[PDB]
Amino acid sequence: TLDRVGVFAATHAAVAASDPLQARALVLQLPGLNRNKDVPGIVGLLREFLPVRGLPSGWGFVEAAAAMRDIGFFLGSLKRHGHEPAEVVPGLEPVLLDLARATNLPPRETLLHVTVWNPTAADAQRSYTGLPDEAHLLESVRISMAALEAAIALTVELFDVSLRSPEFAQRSDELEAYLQKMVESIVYAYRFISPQVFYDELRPFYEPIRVGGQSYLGPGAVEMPLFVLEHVLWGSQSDDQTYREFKETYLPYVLPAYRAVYARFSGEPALIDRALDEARAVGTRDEHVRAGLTALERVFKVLLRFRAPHLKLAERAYEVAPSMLGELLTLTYAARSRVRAALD
Ligand code: HEM
Ligand SMILES: N[C@H](Cc1c[nH]c2ccccc12)C(=O)O
Repeated sequence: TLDRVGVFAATHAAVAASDPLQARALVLQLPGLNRNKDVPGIVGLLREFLPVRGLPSGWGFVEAAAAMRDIGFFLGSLKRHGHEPAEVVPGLEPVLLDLARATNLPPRETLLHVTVWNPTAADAQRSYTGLPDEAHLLESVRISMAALEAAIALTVELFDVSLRSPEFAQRSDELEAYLQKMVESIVYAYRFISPQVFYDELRPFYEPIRVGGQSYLGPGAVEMPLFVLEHVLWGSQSDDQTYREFKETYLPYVLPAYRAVYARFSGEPALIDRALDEARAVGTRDEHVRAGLTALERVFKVLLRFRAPHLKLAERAYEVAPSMLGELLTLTYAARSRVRAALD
């Protein structure tokens, strides 16, 4: 039904199938060492597969990203136990910088590496903790990542579609359907992840580390390129400084193609701004304008159906939540209100 997902899932699978360092059996031993708080052991295990003579010349994006995944779980782990990985693992930093170069991504593991680029099988899936709650956490992202990527494409396409065209309503309805996957992710996360286990056992693995003289944030669904989609959709011309800073903070962590989309739309009115302007010019007596606006409103509804429950999810875990969440929620409500005002 959501036919556009396939190509994105296939691209994810290529990295997930790659094991260029033959590290699968080794990384699977990491959870045990974490449980034992065995820092020398963790370093020792990493040094069993960490390249010491640079990267094999034949590697492309896929191998480099897969290598970063496998090294990456050791990064979050060492930091969890209170150590900067670059400080305790000799020769690690040059490898991380080389892998960053090869992938055009930060010099550590990101959400992509630990979720959609991470194989799904029990005898292959990499994990910090080996806990079922972590497996559920990763599953929650896998539910919606490909759909979100498809949704970014649909949003960019919709940008150039006239509100006067029947296509506007059709594409918006299609966009809504892909975004529904985000809602499904939160339902799954709320049902299957223990807040206590998340806060006490998982959260400590996602702390920032220092590489190349700056700090890089750990993996999180906050790195999902939803903020890029919404930049195009409603946020590009926002004067909200904190919101602007949020986007600029996470921009480095998303795929190069999405950083390019972000740049393309920064100096432009957002989709909503163009659509509402077109509606005032043409009038809502045009049925395609009415239907377009109504369909657009449903896109905002689904975004709110992700964002509101997510805030509850976050609050429950953190009661064992960051102000930015509430602030973004308020901005989203205001965006929807603009669409609703245009229909009155
Ligand atoms: C128990 C599970 C979860 C917890 C505790 C949690 C917590 C948080 C927190 C505290 C933030 C604010 C930024 C930060 O401090 O990192 C955030 C942001 C965010 N999270 Fe989650 N999260 C969870 C699950 C998820 C899931 C399953 C998804 C989607 C698959 C998701 C998507 C996002 C997105 C897109 C943001 C950026 C803000 C926004 O768009 O509203 N989170 N999360
Ligand atoms: N920081 C929150 C919660 C979180 C931390 N690590 C992961 C991994 C996968 C999904 C969510 C999270 C966030 O970014 O959503």
